[PDB]
Amino acid sequence: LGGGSVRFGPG
Repeated sequence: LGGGSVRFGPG
């Protein structure tokens, strides 16, 4: 889940 609880580099 990009842009969720944890910032995701893939997204």
